[PDB]
Amino acid sequence: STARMQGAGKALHELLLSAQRQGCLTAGVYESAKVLNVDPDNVTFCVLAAGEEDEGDIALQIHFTLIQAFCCENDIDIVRVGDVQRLAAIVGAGEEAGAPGDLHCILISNPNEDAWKDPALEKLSLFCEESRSVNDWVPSITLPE
Amino acid sequence: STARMQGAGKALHELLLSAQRQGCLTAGVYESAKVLNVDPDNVTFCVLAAGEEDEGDIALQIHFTLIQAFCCENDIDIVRVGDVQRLAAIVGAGEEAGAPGDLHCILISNPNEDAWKDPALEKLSLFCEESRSVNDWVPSITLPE
Repeated sequence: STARMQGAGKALHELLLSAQRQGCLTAGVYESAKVLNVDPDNVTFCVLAAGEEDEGDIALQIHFTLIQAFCCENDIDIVRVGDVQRLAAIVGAGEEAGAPGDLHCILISNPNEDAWKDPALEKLSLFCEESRSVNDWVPSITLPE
Repeated sequence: STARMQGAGKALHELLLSAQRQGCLTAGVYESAKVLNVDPDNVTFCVLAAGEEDEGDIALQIHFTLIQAFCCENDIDIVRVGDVQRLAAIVGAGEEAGAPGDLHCILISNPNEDAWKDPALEKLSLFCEESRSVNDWVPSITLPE
C-alpha cells in the first residue's frame, strides 16, 4: 500500500487513542447525532464504519448519507473504515461495558474551543484534502493491524 | 389558536402546493438525504412529520435528529407536523403511485439559484424566527383542515 495510505492508518489509529484518552471521542450514531445537534462547532473528524454484517441495513445507510451531508457542508473531515473488529479493538481501550454497542459512527472533538494542533489530525486533514481532489469525499483508511 | 399560528398553517399549506406544482418539493427521508448531500444550497424549508404510528421508530428519530442538526447549522427553516394524513392529502395532489410512500421529511428548494420571494415562505421564515427566539427550533404548525 502507498506511503500515504500507511501513514493514514497510523494517523487515524493514533488519533483514536489520543482522543479516547482525552475524552473527546464520541461513539455511535445516536451519540454522534446528539453532538452534531448540541456542539457541532467543536467536531474535528468523523469516521463511519460498517461491515458485511451491516449490508441490507437501510436506516443505517440513510444515517451515513445524512452524516456525510453534514460533515461535508461543515468542512468536517470524514473517512470510512471497513474493518469493524479492528476498530472495536482500538476504540475498545477503556473498561468496556461489554463492547461499544455501536461503532458505526465516531466523532472526535477538540478538548478546547480553539484549534487542536494534533499532528495525526493534521496528517489526516491533508489525506482527506487529497482524496477530496479526486472527488472521493468519504475515503477509506486501512487501520494498521 | 393564535393569528400567528393560523397564519402558519395557511402559509405552510400554500407553500406545499406551490412547491409541488413547481416541482421543487422533495418527499421522504431517503430522497431528502440525497438532496442535502447533492444540492443543499438550494433548500429553503424543511418539514418533519410523524404520528402515533411512528412511536417506537428508533432509526426515524435518529433521522429527525440528523436532519434537524443539518437544517439548523445551515440556517434552513424547519418545522414539524403531527397530522400525517392531513399532510398526505395536501402533498397527495398529483397522480400518486399509490400514496407518497414516505412523508416523514419534506424539503422545498427554490426553482432558481437566486432567492425565491414567495410570500408564504417569508411568512414562515418569520414564524420560525419567532419560535427560535424562545429556543423552539423545530416548531409545530397545525395544517388547516
